[PDB]
Amino acid sequence: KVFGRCELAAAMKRHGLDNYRGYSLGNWVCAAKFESNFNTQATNRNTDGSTDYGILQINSRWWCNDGRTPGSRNLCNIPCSALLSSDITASVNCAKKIVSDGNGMNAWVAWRNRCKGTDVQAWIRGCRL
Ligand SMILES: [Br-]
Ligand SMILES: [Br-]
Ligand SMILES: [Br-]
Ligand SMILES: [Br-]
Ligand SMILES: [Br-]
Ligand SMILES: [Br-]
Ligand code: NA
Repeated sequence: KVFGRCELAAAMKRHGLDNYRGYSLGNWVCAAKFESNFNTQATNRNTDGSTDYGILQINSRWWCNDGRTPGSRNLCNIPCSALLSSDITASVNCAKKIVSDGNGMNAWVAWRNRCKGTDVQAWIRGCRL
């Protein structure tokens, strides 16, 4: 599914991400935007062999099992394919583990480089929430 911007904000808020670990909803929408362009089926291979999955581009080195990343963990305890569902529940639950792990939203290099410190509320402006 490719979400629209306010549809995704609403989905994110419904699943408890708005102010999760202190991160206001516009930060989660901005991170989505640049990690996957709001498409639940996004995938990208990293140089190391791992792969990043879904709207928040969650990586198989630590978080999900995709059967082909040697040495990796699956600390979300889910198949990476779960992360590509039109229903974002598995992406969100795994993102709340990731942002709790120590470095907050810096675990998402696109949110540090493209969202951190910017007027992230522009990503939810206008939306009914
Ligand atoms: Br947009
Ligand atoms: Br594996
Ligand atoms: Br699995
Ligand atoms: Br959903
Ligand atoms: Br933090
Ligand atoms: Br915001
Ligand atoms: Na893994």
